[PDB]
Amino acid sequence: ASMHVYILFAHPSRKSFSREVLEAFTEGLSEAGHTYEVGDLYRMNFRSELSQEEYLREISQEAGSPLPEDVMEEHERIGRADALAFIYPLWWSDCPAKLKGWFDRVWTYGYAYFYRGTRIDIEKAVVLCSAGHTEEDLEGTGIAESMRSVMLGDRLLGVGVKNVTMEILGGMVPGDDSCREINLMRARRAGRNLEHHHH
Amino acid sequence: ASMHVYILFAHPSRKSFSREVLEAFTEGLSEAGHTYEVGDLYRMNFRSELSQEEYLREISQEAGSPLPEDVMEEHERIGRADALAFIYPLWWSDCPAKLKGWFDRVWTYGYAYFGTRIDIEKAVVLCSAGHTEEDLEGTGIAESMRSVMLGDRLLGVGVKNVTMEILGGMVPGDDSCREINLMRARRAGRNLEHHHHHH
Ligand SMILES: Cc1cc2nc3c(=O)[nH]c(=O)nc-3n(C[C@H](O)[C@H](O)[C@H](O)COP(=O)(O)O)c2cc1C
Ligand SMILES: Cc1cc2nc3c(=O)[nH]c(=O)nc-3n(C[C@H](O)[C@H](O)[C@H](O)COP(=O)(O)O)c2cc1C
Repeated sequence: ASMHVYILFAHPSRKSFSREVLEAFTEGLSEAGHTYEVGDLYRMNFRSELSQEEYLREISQEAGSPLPEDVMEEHERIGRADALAFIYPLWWSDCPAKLKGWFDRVWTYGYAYFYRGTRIDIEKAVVLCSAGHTEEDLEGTGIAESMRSVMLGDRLLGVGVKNVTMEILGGMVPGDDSCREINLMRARRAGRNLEHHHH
Repeated sequence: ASMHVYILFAHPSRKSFSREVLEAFTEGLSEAGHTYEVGDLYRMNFRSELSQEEYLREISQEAGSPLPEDVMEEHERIGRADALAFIYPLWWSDCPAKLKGWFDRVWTYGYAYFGTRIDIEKAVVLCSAGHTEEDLEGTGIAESMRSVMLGDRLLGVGVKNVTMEILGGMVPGDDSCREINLMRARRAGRNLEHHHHHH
């Protein structure tokens, strides 16, 4: 059955490998008959810093407290989705600040977590992260593990996403296209195969 | 010997536990004869998003290419220091987007990596968390944070020695761990000079 994905995309450039990954993933989605919408956070000029007001609201732990309009819009986008996707380059072993801020501001008390329960209704999340380092190298530095723990674990499974998968699209150092085609295939496959998961 | 510390502080609120942590840490530094400068990133209106123009510069990998004025100022502040400190609340298992963006923008090619130009004897991380350090150690999050913050972002750019204190148990409405955590923060300032040496 057709699924609808909300894809969070975090990159300042119009053209970069991350954009190609987005194109490949959506290509795979289309082949399988799935749809998507994109939260192109840089192009949206999405505010990434949790404000003093928002912080005080979060600390107050009042699930019915107001949220800013941009966060309300994000929640509406998620509400239309059966799946989430996150497409970004690995910067200093985590997401770009812009996407980190999306978690800080959008994973709100009473929505992503409350006292622990959740209101997020998402069957699957796909993380497609491109890195300069190879997957082999990222495993050795504990960085691959940190990504599974922090991104897949804490930020996704930890807020009620039912199933998660990640492709670390590694080896993407400047001026080296050797891993490009293989990584784009992995992205296409991820979109084509969205409906399938563990049980 | 007296050391100078450049302290990166990341929190939107005028009053928070992190602010008291800063106060406790600075008290210890002064007790021990050390000096410091605080970079209050929110107060500074610090731009946390790596822009398209900065991105192109970083990808080009030209050590001598121009840097934004705000980044140049950060490099001067670091240059005056013998030590760095990072004081922030744990948000979604990493630092606030504001501090993440500081790494994205300030750890530039030709400076933080290329070899390194960073000349810093010690970095201290004081991270306040809702979860206890015990629970974070148990789940793998503490290890992830060591791999990411201590490993990649600090040791990985040439910092010679690193320490992280997880000041945990700071859940809303509970002051039970407050005094002990402030004691730890103060101690970290007082004991800044402590370092391992060959037997
Ligand atoms: C600011 C910055 C930080 C980066 N940090 C890492 C890193 O921590 N680990 C890694 O493997 N690659 C790192 N890289 C390399 C990027 O992951 C790589 O350039 C990216 O995946 C390429 O995708 P893009 O063309 O969409 O930018 C970094 C690149 C930049 C510009
Ligand atoms: C947006 C947000 C995200 C948080 N994420 C985490 C987390 O991932 N793990 C954790 O142990 N505590 C988390 N907390 C609890 C904070 O770490 C806690 O509020 C903070 O340490 C208190 O210090 P402060 O008064 O300086 O903000 C989070 C709090 C907020 C507001």
